[PDB]
This record gives sequence, C-alpha cells and structure tokens, in this order.
Amino acid sequence: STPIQQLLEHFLRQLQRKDPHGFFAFPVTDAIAPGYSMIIKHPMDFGTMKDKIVANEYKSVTEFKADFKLMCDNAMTYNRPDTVYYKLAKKILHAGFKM
Ligand SMILES: CCN(CC)CCNC(=O)c1c(C)[nH]c(/C=C2\C(=O)Nc3ccc(F)cc32)c1C
Repeated sequence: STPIQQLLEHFLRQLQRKDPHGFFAFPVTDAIAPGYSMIIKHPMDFGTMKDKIVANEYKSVTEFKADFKLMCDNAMTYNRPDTVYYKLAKKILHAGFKM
C-alpha cells in the first residue's frame, strides 16, 4: 500500500459513503439503461476506480478526480434532471470537489 494508494482509497471510501445503494458502483448495462453504451463513450464507476487504484494507474489525485468527475458527468448526461441518478450524481460531484 503506497501513499497515493492509501490516499485514494480513503477518498474513494468517503465518496462511496454518499452512494450507499451503489448507484455508481458497478458497470451499467444496456439492459438497465437502454442506449447507455452508445451515449456514454467513456463509462466509469466506483468499482472500476477501485481497480485502477490497485493497478496503480493513478499517478495523481488529479487523475482520480478526473475519473470521479467523468462518472458524475456521464450520469448527468444519460439521466434526465428529475431522476434519482442525476440528482445524486450532482450532489456527490459537488461534495467530492470539497475533499
Ligand atoms: C422505462 C425507464 N423509466 C424511464 C426512465 C425509468 C426506469 N429506469 C431504470 O430502471 C434505471 C435503473 C434501475 N438504473 C438506471 C440507470 C443507472 C443506474 O442505476 N446507475 C447509473 C450510473 C450512470 C448512468 F448514466 C445511469 C445509471 C435506470 C435508467
């Protein structure tokens, strides 16, 4: 466990606490969200981010934040504003930017 890995695992744990039901914690399927794989060119989720930490693909907190922002932007693009997914993506994007 390197310092960067420890730091990012801490950040990821705090972010996921804002998503207790795992809206953003798994690879979305077209069966769940028809059209998703065509609309969202660069999908991202917390499970994939955890794997990228372990593979040590993040060389910076800025890279980690880029993936988090991507995850949130994707959810706010596919889902209409009056949905639980858009609303939670917006709230955790803002709260993640704090830390
Ligand atoms: C007929 C469909 N109805 C009109 C929209 C509502 C039904 N909607 C549903 O069932 C549904 C469910 C149960 N999950 C999602 C989508 C996502 C999810 O869970 N995590 C995500 C993360 C990113 C993202 F971009 C989409 C999702 C939908 C659309």
